[PDB]
Amino acid sequence: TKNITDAVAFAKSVKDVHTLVKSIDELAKAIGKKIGANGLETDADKNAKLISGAYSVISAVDTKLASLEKKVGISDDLKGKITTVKNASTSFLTKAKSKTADLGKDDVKDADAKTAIDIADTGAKDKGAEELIKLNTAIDALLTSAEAAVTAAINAL
Amino acid sequence: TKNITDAVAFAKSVKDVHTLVKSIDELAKAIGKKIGANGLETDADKNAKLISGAYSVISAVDTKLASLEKKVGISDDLKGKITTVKNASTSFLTKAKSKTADLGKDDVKDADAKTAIDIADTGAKDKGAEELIKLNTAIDALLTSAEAAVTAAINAL
Repeated sequence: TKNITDAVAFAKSVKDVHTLVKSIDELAKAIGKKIGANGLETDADKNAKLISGAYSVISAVDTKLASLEKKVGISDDLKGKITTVKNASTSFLTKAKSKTADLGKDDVKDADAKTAIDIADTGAKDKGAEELIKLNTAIDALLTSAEAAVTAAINAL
Repeated sequence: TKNITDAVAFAKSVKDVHTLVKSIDELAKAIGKKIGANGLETDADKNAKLISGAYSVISAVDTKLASLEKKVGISDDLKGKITTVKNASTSFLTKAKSKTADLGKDDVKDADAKTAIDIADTGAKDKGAEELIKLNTAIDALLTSAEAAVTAAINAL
């Protein structure tokens, strides 16, 4: 019974991180948008604080992965997939910090906000978006492995 | 023995929406903060875009709950719980839109941002915060019931 409990718990933790990573796509939809009377309305630039929000969500992700890496009884293969995810979140944070002049200024234009947190935009991804793409790829893989472990434990019952 | 596969799939969806609601707490940490060379550093006001980010996330929570209501095999008891959460997310959005003059302006101050997306706010929660608190209370309940159902399926096998 402890086997299914450990698989479920691990999957819950990975699902949590996966959602937070995908949540950044919801933040990117707010770039150059203000809360209007009927929902989000176009109101360009001044995106610094929104990028700060994304930065905080990815910091939470990094902290959660730091905790996951130290979990006992985890297979070396799973531990490695977690590291690939944590390398990506660490990269995003380091890159953003290095781009403070462009991301922390009083008027961060829409295009520049996209180079940080918009993976779908057809522009440059030189202020964190490239790292965010890798983070997405990495978390998708860890979620798949975590969900497969849940199914295998459910099979053994 | 169908219960277990469909109970895992439901708890997955509730966990997704749950993490999204808690993600607002992470966005609240970025209020009056810019991305500095060593992480988030103090730089007050100009929070409009961050609140828009939080709006986008709760908008995603509302849509996912709407989809969850139309789910197959969803009993009446559970549907009532889902509806209680959606009413709360809808209320947050309505309140945010109605406060567009305070939340979509050029300089949303730290205190005004907290009245919208900070549940710990010792001030007035008059621009979305109270609605977000009730949303938090409702989603915790739905996740508790979804995670209990998961445990009942496992114990049955």
